[PDB]
Amino acid sequence: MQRQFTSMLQPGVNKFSLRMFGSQKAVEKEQERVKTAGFWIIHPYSDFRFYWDLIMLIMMVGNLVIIPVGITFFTEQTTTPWIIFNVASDTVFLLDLIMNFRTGTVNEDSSEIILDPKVIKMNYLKSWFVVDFISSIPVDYIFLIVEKGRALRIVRFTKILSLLRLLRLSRLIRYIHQWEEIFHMTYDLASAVVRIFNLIGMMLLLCHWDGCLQFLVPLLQDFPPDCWVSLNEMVNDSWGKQYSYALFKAMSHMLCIGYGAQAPVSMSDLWITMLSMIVGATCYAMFVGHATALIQSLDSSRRQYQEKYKQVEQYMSFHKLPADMRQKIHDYYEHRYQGKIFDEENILNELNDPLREEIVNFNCRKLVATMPLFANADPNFVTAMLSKLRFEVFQPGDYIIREGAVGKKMYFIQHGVAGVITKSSKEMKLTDGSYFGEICLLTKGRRTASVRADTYCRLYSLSVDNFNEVLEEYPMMRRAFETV
Amino acid sequence: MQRQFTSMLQPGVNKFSLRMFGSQKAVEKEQERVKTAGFWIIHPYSDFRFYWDLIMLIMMVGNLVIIPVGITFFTEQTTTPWIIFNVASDTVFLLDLIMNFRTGTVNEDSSEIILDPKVIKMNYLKSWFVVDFISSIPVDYIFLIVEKGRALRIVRFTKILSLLRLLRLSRLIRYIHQWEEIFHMTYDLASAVVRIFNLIGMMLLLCHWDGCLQFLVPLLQDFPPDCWVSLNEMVNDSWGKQYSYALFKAMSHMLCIGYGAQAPVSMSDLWITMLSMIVGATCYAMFVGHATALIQSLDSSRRQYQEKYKQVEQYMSFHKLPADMRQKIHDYYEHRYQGKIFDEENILNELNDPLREEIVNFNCRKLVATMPLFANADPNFVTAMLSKLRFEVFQPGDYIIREGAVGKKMYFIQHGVAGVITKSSKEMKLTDGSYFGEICLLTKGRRTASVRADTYCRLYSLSVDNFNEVLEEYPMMRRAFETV
Amino acid sequence: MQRQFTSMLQPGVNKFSLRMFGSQKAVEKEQERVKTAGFWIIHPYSDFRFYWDLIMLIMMVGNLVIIPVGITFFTEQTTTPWIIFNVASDTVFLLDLIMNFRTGTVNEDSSEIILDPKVIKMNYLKSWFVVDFISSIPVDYIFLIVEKGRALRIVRFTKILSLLRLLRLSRLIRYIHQWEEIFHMTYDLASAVVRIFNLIGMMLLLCHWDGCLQFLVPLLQDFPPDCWVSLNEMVNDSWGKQYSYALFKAMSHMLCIGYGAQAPVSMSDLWITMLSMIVGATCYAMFVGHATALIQSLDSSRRQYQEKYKQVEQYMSFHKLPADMRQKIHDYYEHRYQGKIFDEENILNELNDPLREEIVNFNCRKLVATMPLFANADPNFVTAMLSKLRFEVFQPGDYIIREGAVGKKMYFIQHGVAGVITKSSKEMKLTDGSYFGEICLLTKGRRTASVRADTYCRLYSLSVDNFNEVLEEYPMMRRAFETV
Amino acid sequence: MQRQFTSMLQPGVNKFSLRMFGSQKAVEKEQERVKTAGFWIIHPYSDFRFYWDLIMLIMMVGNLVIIPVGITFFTEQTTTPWIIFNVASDTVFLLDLIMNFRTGTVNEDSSEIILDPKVIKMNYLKSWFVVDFISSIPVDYIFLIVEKGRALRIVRFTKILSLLRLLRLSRLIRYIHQWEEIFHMTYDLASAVVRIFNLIGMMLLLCHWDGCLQFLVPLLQDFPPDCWVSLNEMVNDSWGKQYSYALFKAMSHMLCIGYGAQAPVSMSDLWITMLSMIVGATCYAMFVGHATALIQSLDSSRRQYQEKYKQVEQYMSFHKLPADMRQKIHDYYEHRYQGKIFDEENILNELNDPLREEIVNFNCRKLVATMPLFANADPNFVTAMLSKLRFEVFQPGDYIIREGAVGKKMYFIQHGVAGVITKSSKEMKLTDGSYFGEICLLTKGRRTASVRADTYCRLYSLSVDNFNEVLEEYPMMRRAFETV
Repeated sequence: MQRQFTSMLQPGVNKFSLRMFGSQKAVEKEQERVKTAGFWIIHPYSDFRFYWDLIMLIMMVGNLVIIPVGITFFTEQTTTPWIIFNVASDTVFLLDLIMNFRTGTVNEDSSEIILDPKVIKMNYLKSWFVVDFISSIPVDYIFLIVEKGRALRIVRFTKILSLLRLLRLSRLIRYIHQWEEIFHMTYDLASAVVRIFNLIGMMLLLCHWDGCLQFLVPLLQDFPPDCWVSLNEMVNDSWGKQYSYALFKAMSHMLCIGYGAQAPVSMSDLWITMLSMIVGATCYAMFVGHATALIQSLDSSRRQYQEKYKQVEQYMSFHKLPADMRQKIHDYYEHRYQGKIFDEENILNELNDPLREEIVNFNCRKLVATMPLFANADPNFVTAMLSKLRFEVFQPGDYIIREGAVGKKMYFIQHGVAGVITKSSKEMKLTDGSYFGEICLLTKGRRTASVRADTYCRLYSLSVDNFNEVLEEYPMMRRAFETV
Repeated sequence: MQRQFTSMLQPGVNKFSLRMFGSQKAVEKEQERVKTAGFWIIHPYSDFRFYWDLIMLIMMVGNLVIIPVGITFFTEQTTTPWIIFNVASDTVFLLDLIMNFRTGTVNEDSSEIILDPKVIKMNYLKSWFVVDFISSIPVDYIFLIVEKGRALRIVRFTKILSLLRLLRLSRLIRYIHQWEEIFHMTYDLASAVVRIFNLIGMMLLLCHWDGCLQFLVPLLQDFPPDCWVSLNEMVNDSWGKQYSYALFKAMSHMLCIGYGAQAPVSMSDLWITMLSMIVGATCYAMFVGHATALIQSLDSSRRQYQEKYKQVEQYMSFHKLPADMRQKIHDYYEHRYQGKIFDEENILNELNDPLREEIVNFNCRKLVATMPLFANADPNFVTAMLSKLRFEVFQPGDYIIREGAVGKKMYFIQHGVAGVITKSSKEMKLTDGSYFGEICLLTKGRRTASVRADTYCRLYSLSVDNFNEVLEEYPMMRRAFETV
Repeated sequence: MQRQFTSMLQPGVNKFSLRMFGSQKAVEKEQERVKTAGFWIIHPYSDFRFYWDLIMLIMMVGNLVIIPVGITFFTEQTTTPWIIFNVASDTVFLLDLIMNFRTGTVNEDSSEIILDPKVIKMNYLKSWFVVDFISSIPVDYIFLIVEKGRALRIVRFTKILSLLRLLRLSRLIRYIHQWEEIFHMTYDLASAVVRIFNLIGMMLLLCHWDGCLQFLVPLLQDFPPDCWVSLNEMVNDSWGKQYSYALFKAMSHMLCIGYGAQAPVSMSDLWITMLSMIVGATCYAMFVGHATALIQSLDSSRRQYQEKYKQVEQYMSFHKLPADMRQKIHDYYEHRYQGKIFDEENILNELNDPLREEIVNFNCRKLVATMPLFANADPNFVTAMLSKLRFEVFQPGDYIIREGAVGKKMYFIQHGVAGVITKSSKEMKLTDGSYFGEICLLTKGRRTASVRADTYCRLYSLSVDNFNEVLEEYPMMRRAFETV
Repeated sequence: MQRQFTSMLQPGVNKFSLRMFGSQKAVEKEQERVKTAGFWIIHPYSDFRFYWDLIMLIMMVGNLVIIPVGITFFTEQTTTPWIIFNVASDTVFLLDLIMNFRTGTVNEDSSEIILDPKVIKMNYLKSWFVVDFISSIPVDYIFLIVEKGRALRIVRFTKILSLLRLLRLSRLIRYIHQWEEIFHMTYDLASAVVRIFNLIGMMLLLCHWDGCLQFLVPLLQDFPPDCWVSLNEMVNDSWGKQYSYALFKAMSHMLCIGYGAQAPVSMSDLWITMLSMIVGATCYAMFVGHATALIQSLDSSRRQYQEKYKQVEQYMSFHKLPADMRQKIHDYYEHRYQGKIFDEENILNELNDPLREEIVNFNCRKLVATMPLFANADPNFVTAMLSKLRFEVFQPGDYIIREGAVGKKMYFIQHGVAGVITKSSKEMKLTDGSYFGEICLLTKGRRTASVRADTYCRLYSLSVDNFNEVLEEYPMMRRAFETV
């Protein structure tokens, strides 16, 4: 039906498109744009473009594996079950050429799909059409039709012409990069994990193509007595035995290992070996690079924590701090950050208000709801108050509050025991969920009892500067607390 | 005794657990949670889980080394001293299967142990039970009992079935990663040093397994005349000579070196060689990646210092500063930072108050205690004052204070000689521990003598803005200094 | 003509020079400086220096490829068509020696061209003249003229003397680094892409030189029976067959692959092999390093985004946030940043005012021009206002404004639907380009209706603190809005 | 003389020591500390310790190269010219053992030299004395004296005992790391360049030791017919031919290349080959890691600039900015930063006042000295003023000032032409060194003429907020400018 047929060629309302265009109305604006052409635009983000590129990737990985092998290890590439594969697949890759004249293009420099037919055709014919046409049209069977209008020379030249189909790797690279830019925008794949699998796919393909080339150059020379295929006496081995050996040569030049049974004798086998070493050791260097980037991404937060701590050790050693105090600072960072690197002030500034308020109310509303100041207060005021709490960790023996010091802030216990070392009583061990220093906010005096950490206290603290900064926003609660 | 027996299965009060749950009361809350099941939960952080996984790791590293070798290089894996090892160890790995149906699970996405028996069993049977059961139960001896209900075919198939025990590597990977996540939370091991030793352990194991596989595939084919074992004439060498050669092949494919005495002749030896090259050169790329991450972590602070300084050189060169002044800025950074990278303002903001106050009193109380302003003052006031000191380094010939300039700050000497170049006297060389500019805080006038660095002075400075900011916090001392 | 001839030797008015000196008048000041010498200065940035170094690079890459080969694989380097190349090229490299005595020098430590003839000559004769003179003057043909004033010993020693021409690689390294420092300042090439192509060029050259050396040391020994050239029976193969094999040896020692057909027999072939392995595996390690740096530069922004997000996951897990809220924070970062890392506050502070104002007016003037407050206002006021807008993203179900809350800021919709959930009406779905909370700026009251995100809203927000901060700058508009 | 003899053992007054202790008085305090012991302390930073470790490093690199070779490739290590080297060198390494009982120790955890004799002896005997004593005392000649109190077994065992001298590598590692920690604190060597040369030195040594070991294990077995030395028929080749081959084996296992002429036949040669591959490929992985760290340090500032710019491209693409404006922002960053990364605000905050003032007066005093406001003002006031200048770059066509806009800041031209596009006159092209907007500071009105960039202006700007902030510091100049 024509409505569903047109619907496939437009950018759909889906998790990607509503994130790329930012609203379902901006998606509809782009659909209403695509409706300008006489079906002569399919959008780069359309379901048609997706499923077409998906069947093109499985078509093209299959074809870029099968074509090197059928051109290299098989006689009679003019046979019915082989020309049926090549005419069918070159039809699919010619439909794909026609589709790219009507396919838009994602202009990264303007963040817009070009999406107009004369602009798409003129940019495409200037960008990639020559490699796409050469790799699309059956130039090998065209040359057989011209030559039928010498047999060993025709079978030589048609094998080189048939490897112009390998320029489908330009489309494989392109359609993979387009669909991976789209899939990062859909699934947040780790960059180095996408990149290592691009390169593992490229290594396997270039290793496979070198594996074919290592036999093809012997074959195009009619297996001279000084090439490895003749020296290994395997010019008449099965296509699979030959391919396995030829691949093993290429793979040994790739993965940095060796040769076949001998160093190359003939100058063409020697130069194809050097090319395959250059391509191979380039791939393996590129793969050690991607493996390194993968590894450095996978522990990146732990690596950044230990880099940050090493700057604490550099601070400690610059100031020549005693080993007893350096151990105290180490044990502080171990309890304050738990080996995790973040900036709370940075991250909370990157969030919206509702999401700060949800994070803050999950962390701190359980601590504050026990306090008689806040158990009876308005939910909007308490939500504004909890955002002013500063998290503090006190190691055992640290005085959180000292008797006779000015009451600049008051505290709440998330975890640990804090002993109220009062001037005329036994030490009341305030356990997790307790609160203290509360007379600082109401009375503006010096503290009436010291409070010291009896374990590694994890505290939330409320400065009287920040308390008053929030009470200026809620004068109804200010007049209420002023009653007591 | 039942109390001690139950006590092992709960999360203990230890350096890890009191840091993971954050308080001894939150540990007790988790112990009181674990008491819900009828012994049918042991906690993922329990001493039982630890010592069970510890004896499982030494059991499993031993077993994953011994099983490949006994299946590959030995005849008669049905013999008494071999079935005793396999029935005993498969009992231990079946107790371990049963233990995982009652073992909780650390849910990283919620930072909670799942710790309920129907939730643990349903998540486990959906996650890992198939690989754990196949690797637990003696499928090789089960197949011998079924087959006893052809001998060369049975001895072929039972060796492949017996390598289903190698799926204990899933448990080895898991129990190592669990105990290393726990040990980072206990000992702060360097991330890349833990990771390099995971991979060195994995390389040795995969090299050992490839070493076995390289002989096993020849053996399962009954040593055909075109495999390396037959070509090396070593089908009847000792198990140790065979293992050493087979390992050397695998290790040469791993560490990027070569083959045995020849490139592979038979297609199965050729493909097991290609598999071992792919696995091997993958491992070595992963190991160059981890070696690089280890190296970049080990000098990370020096690397970050020289990156920061290179931005000072980029600033100097952007501004086209004279080489004489660039050398002056270099010698300044050399004395100001001593090649150490830190941010004092960032690090002091990450600490608690008691730990800032201890660091500050260690650095600066020796400098300030000589001053007549502070030798007679209250310890709380001086501790508040010392935090306002800013560290400054003056190179020789730098005027710290100029005669007739406004007295915006006053100084204390940590190190170096600063000459008071007075307008009517000889230059009094103020040595380390001296102080100057002190009339700025009391008198609010322009300076009565210039002071210039005669060496690389390291100074602490007290702005009169920050002095007054601290005196507003201690009006009793403000009225006292106002007396003189 | 003398004016055009002098004009080539001065720093031109071009995209590089007007950026290096910063103005066409500072370029003219440097041209007027260069006019001090009697043509005895050509400037390091001059068109003469450029085109001279350009023809010197193509001369020198050609010569450093051709000289090793003609000295190694050819007899009779005293022949007419070979001495014509060497006398012509050594003339060009002697003109280049003379040009460097009159060429200035870019002093990186002062960001100034030294550009005075006695200072240039005295610095050059102290820096590089010995390597440049030895590589310039035909020391090989000088020695033949002295020796004509024994033939196998003369043909030995003249080949070693002729490889003193390979010290032109010092000039190749220098002129490449000078022109790449200039080209970074002209085209912003990716650092690692310039560096990888330096090293690929250096690898190809050192592989080529090792390839020559591997044959040259056999040749200088008159091909002893224990060197690879004699063992391969190829002392009489064509120069191209020999070069291809000798290169293949060197390339296999470089790219970590193997040897020739045998491990080296004679001690000189063995030590040249060890030298070529040390040089080769040094190059390949340097190339894996540059490949890694290239890869880590190419995905650097995605890598930095996933590092930043992993710190959000570390924050979430430190605070033990529920998996439901962690997913909410993930979906927030996905819509707030779209996988892109930047700091808007940092980047806008790095720009000038006109460029902030152009970026801000492109982003926000389409959103504000619908509002009745701003459709009728002055372009300078609106441009000042739009800079105070803060971008906020609200996930579906997030209340942007709550009824009865204080109106601290008002909003504009870039994208998404926000429902006005009014206390006495149906939910008016405000679509993209709408605005709400507008009574907050005029009336200073609590909000009269709640507004909640019905999709992922992308909003611009205007705090009443920042609105009043901008209206203090435009009192004419302040008195106008005070009318309504 | 006893004063000079004692003087060598104390920490001298030198560029390192005056930077490590921070003052010549703190150096004297450490010298006065060292005077506590009865010559039984030499300080870890002393000239004696330096020159002793310097002659120990050249002694020890020589010895750790010569001992493997003399034990491996030479008969009769009991001969006069060999026992003279070993008794002399083992005397030097026994004096060094005695020196370490009186040598202090740099405690990195407290940044103090331990420098007391019972504390030094007790820490040393617990830390390194066992490896130092075993490697110091002639255990090989002790065993010959005991055995003289069987000849092939004695010559076997004495070679293994003599390689206990190779535990001098513990001292080589230690004394290199101590002197490189001291030399970073003296010369600011690039971290990765020091580290790559540690590892190149370690690779050469381990390659040399493997090269010896590869022959030594054959020799200790009396050259069995299945080891490479016997298969290569070279048990009677010269020591140099054997060493060159044995080294080549080890070096090929190190640099990832191959074997000797064959894969190993005997199980001991096979296992020494596997050990040498494990050690070798570990070294090469460690060396690719250090090469990568060296490369990533060498372009680190350019890499950081292109990372920062890529965040500007991520900002531009997140905001979907037009390609015309993205090019404008690119050309802005190219002129604003010139491809150089720094933070001016960060770097100027890290400096002292005199060095900020020197940098600022070099940059800006030439620009301000033309202005009639500042040509007649006091040097202290102008130096305070120039620090308030903010550098701004305006691209051509950018309006710096607009007619009728409020005069919030005034400008000075460092470079470029800015046209005063006056409302009633021809465009006065203000060239480099001019100033404009000057009526903003005196008159507080809207601008009387627009000023637009006619080239890429580089400007210094003075906000009237910052002008008034500086004039509050100099009321004498405030009352003077108030006269006009």
